[PDB]
Amino acid sequence: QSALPQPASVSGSPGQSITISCTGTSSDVGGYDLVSWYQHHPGGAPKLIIYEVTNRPSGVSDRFSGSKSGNTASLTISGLQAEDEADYYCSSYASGSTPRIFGGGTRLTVLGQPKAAPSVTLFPPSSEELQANKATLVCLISDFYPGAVTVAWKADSSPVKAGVETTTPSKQSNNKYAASSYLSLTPEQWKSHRSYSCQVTHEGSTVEKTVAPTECS
Amino acid sequence: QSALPQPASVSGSPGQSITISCTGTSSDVGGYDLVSWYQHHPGGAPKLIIYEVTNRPSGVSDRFSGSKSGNTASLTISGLQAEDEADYYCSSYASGSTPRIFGGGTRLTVLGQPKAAPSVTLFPPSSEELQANKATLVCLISDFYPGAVTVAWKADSSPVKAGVETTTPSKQSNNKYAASSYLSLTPEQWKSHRSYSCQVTHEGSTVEKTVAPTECS
Repeated sequence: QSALPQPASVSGSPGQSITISCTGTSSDVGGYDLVSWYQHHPGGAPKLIIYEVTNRPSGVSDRFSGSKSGNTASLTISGLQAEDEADYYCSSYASGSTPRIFGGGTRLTVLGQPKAAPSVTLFPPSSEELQANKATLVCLISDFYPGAVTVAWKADSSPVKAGVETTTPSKQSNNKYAASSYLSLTPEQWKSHRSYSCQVTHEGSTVEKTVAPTECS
Repeated sequence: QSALPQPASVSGSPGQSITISCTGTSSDVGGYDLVSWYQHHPGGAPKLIIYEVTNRPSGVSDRFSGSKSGNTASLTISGLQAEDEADYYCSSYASGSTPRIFGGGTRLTVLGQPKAAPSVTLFPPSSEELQANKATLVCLISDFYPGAVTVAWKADSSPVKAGVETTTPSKQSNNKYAASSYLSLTPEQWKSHRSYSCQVTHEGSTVEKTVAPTECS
């Protein structure tokens, strides 16, 4: 059931041609010609737009097309239109105990303004919280576009996932996106390291902020 | 192509069973033995749980069950658990250009979950932030249920409404909610006053936390 990786976000400006990849193995995408693509709007019926790797149902724009190469499959959309914004999913027959596996889905955005890198602000544990036998880190992520980032926390140099909660991006006044994440942990774990960091990747570019336990008065 | 009506949503209490119908026709559900069901959390990869009407991938709990009655298909979930909350979709092979069609999905909610009190963690402005002439107090609200709550700020005991931004609650890893409220203010503002507070009211009960101009960090 392990999701075939798909980029969370893909963007382009009107008239541009875009590509969405679906990565699999030789036990599915790569070993069979049974890949399907679906167009979907949150809280709506998925719509099959490509079956058996390259076949398109009558009624589906010819601007959409499916391809496969090696263990990766792709859905290419040329002449991007505002209406084309949706979530696209891929799926493939699989030889395992699960007949068909799906991709994590890709949210397609049609650029309505230039790409904007995220602003990150990291807040360390407040003494009051520590002096309550509790520790928590907060990482604020605002003003980015398209609305999708990947967040990873680091205990000095090692990534930490347990104890991490990250919200999905929501559109803000200015049309850009905001999101937040926090790392829960013990005061001991906090003082235990040289630092903790919040890494936010956006469109292949990473922004990292750091904090460190500092003994005061 | 043709759709498959499913109830928009359904609910039940722990230990109860539920049924989700997939009203089709002799051209789809009743025309073949190829009905599938999927579990899905918004933003993630759909998981196949029933296929060929009654078959089930091993690894999927036997509490989930698929059946057919003429042109309508059903998903029956025995002894509901909190963990079963998700969106469920059906699909079926179909005559016509489109090989498979899907229902609009049903959102399953599990009632009776235990009420939980939110833990409020109040953060003083970020050093990097204050250093950039900006100041933001962060009131992190986590681990509460149901996901409804109201916030209120105070400056040296007086209500403050300007510069307040409060996000809408979202579920976390556990089946509990998390939300935040932000208070914007200038650094001079942060120093001038002495005690800013964040009052969170969850289900009648009201918890509050406070902060003030630190000294070292």
